Amino acid sequence: SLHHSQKSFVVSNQLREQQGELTSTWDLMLQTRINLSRSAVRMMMDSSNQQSNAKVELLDSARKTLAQAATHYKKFKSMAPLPEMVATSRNIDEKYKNYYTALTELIDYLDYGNTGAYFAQPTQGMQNAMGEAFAQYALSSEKLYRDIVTDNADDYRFAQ
Amino acid sequence: LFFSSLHHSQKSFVVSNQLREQQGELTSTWDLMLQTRINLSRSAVRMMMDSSNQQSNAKVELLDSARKTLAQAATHYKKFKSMAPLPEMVATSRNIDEKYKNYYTALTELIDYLDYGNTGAYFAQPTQGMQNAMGEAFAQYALSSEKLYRDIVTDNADDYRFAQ
Ligand SMILES: N[C@@H](CC(=O)O)C(=O)O
Repeated sequence: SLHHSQKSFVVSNQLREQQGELTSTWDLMLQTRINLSRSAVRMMMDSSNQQSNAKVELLDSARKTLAQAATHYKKFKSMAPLPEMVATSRNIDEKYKNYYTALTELIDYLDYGNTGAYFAQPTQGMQNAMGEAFAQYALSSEKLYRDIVTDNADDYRFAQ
Repeated sequence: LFFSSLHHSQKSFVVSNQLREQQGELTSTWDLMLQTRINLSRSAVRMMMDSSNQQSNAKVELLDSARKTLAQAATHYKKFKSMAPLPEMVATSRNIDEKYKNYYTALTELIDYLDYGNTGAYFAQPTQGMQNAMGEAFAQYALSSEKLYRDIVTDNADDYRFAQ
């Protein structure tokens, strides 16, 4: 009961910050995928094309976005989930790790000139599974957020 | 009212909630623009392949998927625009608009090039810089939004009025 307003401001700030860190992680993972495909385009070009020499710079740019993604994901993990958010957090964890590993595999395939393995990987499915996990998380987070900011949440939900 | 601790007036909740919904619809827009870029690049690389490579057969399906995701991006962006800005957000919203139209148009031109396999025109477009600019505008909008949101919820009069 005591200090309810202050606890509501801190928890609502946390839920927004957690969503923001997941947003950053998703966008950087998509950017990784983009940079990988740009590197693959250079590898498929003939040498005479000015843009073909950039294959390594482009693959390094994918490694950079992927590390940035993982940094934001770490930041997300640094904010303790609220009780009703635990399961959807753990679902993100599972799907994130799968997609992260997929992307690291794609980097390795291009680094070794294995363009066939690169195109064969079912990357889209892994992305879509993480996207679905993000959507479930967002639904849960928004239900909690609406209850907190409208004084319709019992104390147990705020880890009070 | 008391409506709630954070929003003494339920009108404050309307305003603050708008702000969040606007962010949400811009986040969606950006997501789907990036998905469009992915689908385009995955199409374009397959247009560089030999016909005999079985991986080339998806090039059209992927370009169709770009068209789908770009349409969805534009739907979200219209939703964003449908929500009246607060006056403190007008400037950053106009900045988003500038960068969004630049990148959107770029993506539509890429779809048009790939439609007949014009990989040269696709490559020559300086797409990355337009994407990067949109991403920076998005970041800036998000910073501004969050700061304003905190101002509203901690100000607590009732009080904030949408721009006309
Ligand atoms: N499998 C990779 C490369 C591709 O198929 O173009 C991806 O989906 O990003």
